[PDB]
Amino acid sequence: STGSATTTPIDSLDDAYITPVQIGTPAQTLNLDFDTGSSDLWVFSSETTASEVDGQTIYTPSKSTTAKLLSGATWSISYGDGSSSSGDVYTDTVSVGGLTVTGQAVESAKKVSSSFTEDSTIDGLLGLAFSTLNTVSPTQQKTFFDNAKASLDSPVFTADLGYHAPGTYNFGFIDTTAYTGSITYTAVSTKQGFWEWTSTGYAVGSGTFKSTSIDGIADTGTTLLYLPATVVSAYWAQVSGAKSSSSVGGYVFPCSATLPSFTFGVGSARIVIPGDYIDFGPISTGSSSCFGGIQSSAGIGINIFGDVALKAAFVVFNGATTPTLGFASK
Repeated sequence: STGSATTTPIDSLDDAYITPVQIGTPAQTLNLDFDTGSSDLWVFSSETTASEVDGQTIYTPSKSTTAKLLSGATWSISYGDGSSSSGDVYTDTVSVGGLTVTGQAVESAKKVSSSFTEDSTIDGLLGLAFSTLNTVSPTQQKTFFDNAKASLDSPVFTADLGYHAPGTYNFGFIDTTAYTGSITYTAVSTKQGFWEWTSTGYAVGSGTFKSTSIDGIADTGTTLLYLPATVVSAYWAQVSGAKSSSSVGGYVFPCSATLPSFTFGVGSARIVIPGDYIDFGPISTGSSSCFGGIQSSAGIGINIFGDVALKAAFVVFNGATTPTLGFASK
């Protein structure tokens, strides 16, 4: 089997991407944030505290003839941005782009933190990291990809995120028309539960490539590119007037600037992020200070190849017995 679904930016900045997902019988379509940095499929629901729902579409398990309570199971998750959610668990039929999994754990939110409430466009998350990170207790549950894998034509999914435009998540096949050149594959460590890999270095603009190992994670659920402070300082030093602002919480730059590109290495290959992809717009409405798309990871504990980096590439998440990642230009 295969599946193919379009993913759409939630706003004019590409802050996140939503993909329609069919849950239950008859289908209830919710727009989920596909997140290769976490491993829980959770939704706003008829069980979510009413004051914490503000415009989201909700899953109502009592209206699904295939929903079953997973008795005794609870979940609770905290994300790197400080947001969180928790609740109980149903199993139900879940389909993405024509690919159907029966018996998928659908984590129903009883509580969500303010950032989820405040984002009316995201009805939940669909985790695509390794199932060892799933938070369901006392019986850990499998991701949608883990459940679908055996049925897929090939045990892979691909992320093709757009810049200010829709893109595609494919399951079970590699669309050879969606990228240019060849795909370069690179080793993955699953020891932390992430799609963790080592970039071979970087360049700023037209500058020379610096060969240096940068361990980080491919994370579709993180907006920006978070890299070591040395790398980030070298980038912003090329932008007149750019500075790190403690009050804003990262590097800012004059909105009048033209940003240089940023290149990262994948083995001997190179992925170029155009300068425009690094512009996240005014820090507040009407400001002439703009927020940078490359930020320091020094306070995180891990480097994160988020959407800023991934949307410059066609990315293969290869879930073979020994997982690997593939990157191609597009």
